[PDB]
Amino acid sequence: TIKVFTTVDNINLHTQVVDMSQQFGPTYLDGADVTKIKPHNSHEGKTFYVLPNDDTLRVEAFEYYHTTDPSFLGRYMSALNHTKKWKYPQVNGLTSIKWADNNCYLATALLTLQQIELKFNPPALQDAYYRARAGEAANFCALILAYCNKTVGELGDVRETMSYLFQHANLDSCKRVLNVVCKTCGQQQTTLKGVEAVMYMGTLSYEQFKKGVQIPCTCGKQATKYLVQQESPFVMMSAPPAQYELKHGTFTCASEYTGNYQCGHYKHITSKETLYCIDGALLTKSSEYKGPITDVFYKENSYTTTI
Amino acid sequence: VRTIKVFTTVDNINLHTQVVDMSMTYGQQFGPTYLDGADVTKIKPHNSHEGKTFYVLPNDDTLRVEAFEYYHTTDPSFLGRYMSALNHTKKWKYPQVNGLTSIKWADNNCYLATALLTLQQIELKFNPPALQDAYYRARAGEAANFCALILAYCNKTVGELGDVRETMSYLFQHANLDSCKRVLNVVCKTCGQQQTTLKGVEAVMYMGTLSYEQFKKGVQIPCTCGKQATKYLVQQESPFVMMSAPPAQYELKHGTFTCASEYTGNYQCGHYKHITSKETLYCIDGALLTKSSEYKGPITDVFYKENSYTTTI
Ligand SMILES: [Zn+2]
Ligand SMILES: [Zn+2]
Repeated sequence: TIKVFTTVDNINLHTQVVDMSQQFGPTYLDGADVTKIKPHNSHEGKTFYVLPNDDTLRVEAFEYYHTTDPSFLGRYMSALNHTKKWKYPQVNGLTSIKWADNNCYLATALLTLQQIELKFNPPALQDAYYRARAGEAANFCALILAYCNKTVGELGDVRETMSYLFQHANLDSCKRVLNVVCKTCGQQQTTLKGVEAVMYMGTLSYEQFKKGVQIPCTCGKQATKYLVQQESPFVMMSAPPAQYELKHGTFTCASEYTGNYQCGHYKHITSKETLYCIDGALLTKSSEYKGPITDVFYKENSYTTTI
Repeated sequence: VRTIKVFTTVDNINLHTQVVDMSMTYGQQFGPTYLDGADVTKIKPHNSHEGKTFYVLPNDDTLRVEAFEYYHTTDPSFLGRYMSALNHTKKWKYPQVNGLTSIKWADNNCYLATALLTLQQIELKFNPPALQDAYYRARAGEAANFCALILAYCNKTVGELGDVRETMSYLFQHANLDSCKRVLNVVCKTCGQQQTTLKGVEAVMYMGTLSYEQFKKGVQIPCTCGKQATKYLVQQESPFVMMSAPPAQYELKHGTFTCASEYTGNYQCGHYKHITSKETLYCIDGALLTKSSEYKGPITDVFYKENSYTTTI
């Protein structure tokens, strides 16, 4: 006989004596598949992830991961088997990722996540972000890939990754109020709540968003849309990549993207004592920056416009 | 102690007789239950339900097996979104506009309408039996379950603002485009020359330009040299190709393309329309049909039909 632990969370462990001769469901050990394995007595006392196969386990996995998808732990453990072999360099006080399996977009998001103020809802994300800040970001990246339905090696979007993670963050109290003025359609005001309130695609400049941007109305003409009010701990401004000048102290972080929609390399720029650009494990300093930026992140508390 | 005998299913192909007590709801006995799209999970069985077929989420091995054989998914929340959307899409109207099945406007269904019209003009063979069944009934004028499946496959709900390119992107993964091939060549005068071969869904989709002709001549793309490089189409093997770009003004010429997605607005909120090249250029906006000899407007997807192409450069 062998006495081992089964879990879905790795926080609530079920004592479950296993016989020497699967027999508990598809199971894993430290990220590795143990479906084929008969218990070695090297496993006495070890904990094994078991894909939920009961009501008690299934409600445990939901209170931790906030999802009922049975495929979640399978894609998580499969990503975790790769992410736990990644290197997480300490760059400029932040936890990064050394390049591997086209993880450039995942590293840029991870550096951004450590610089804006988010409160995650699922315990799995709360636990792993603090593990990531402690220097071991393997659980966090594996969960991010699982939540965005992506596999290791696959290419992704920084903006689209943040969008997925914002769905699992308590941004319910964040509010945005917009006014669009078309000259032949009038003046109309819109209120956005939740994730839609902190995300915009169309311009990188938070100042021009405040002063009003030109957008197509349904009349076909150019209409002016401007920010009336913003209640948020941050705002993410995005636009298709194009040359852009980042000025020190006027933003939090930024995503630089060289390439096109089919293939490109992400980089991360952050504003500290000067401009730091973090590639993977590489760091370059600069007082001025100008390059192809596609995301800029700003700090915010509460804003009301003058127009 | 009254009972009635109903039938449960996840595909309406395999039907499992179930005696259920009228003392308790369908939820306490099956989990989430649906009758013709209506959520009856907290309703206790009437006498009017006997003999009828209900939909429920997978709770057993064969219940999970049947759901995957049909929909090619094991997420039990799929049918919860599938039938909840069919509860709306069955009350939409599906008129025949210019020989195609369209959708009258409702709950921001323009992106589905434009997608639906596009699916009927390109050659698509779907993998999940649910899609191939609903797609044939969609061409017949009953797209209620085809669009319900599309929204569930795209993780989108009725009333949600949508994107046509994303929609086709999701449906393309559920289609057999295995035999589709694309070969591209990139040259930067500082990085050098390199060739790549893409298969399947990535072989029929490109984001960057609307002109299939320009793709063949070559488009200017950034290399991480810092310099601009030229990427051009070396070889294409597909029944169609979908070219996409951020919305901009564009001239559509009769007979040079199959169909096109018109988007007026911005990323946050805009309006889709469908342009199709027939004997002249027709615009389809839900149930509304207009036409013009030439066309200029904001276009974001252009579909071309293809056989096989090999370049001369
Ligand atoms: Zn207007
Ligand atoms: Zn180059």
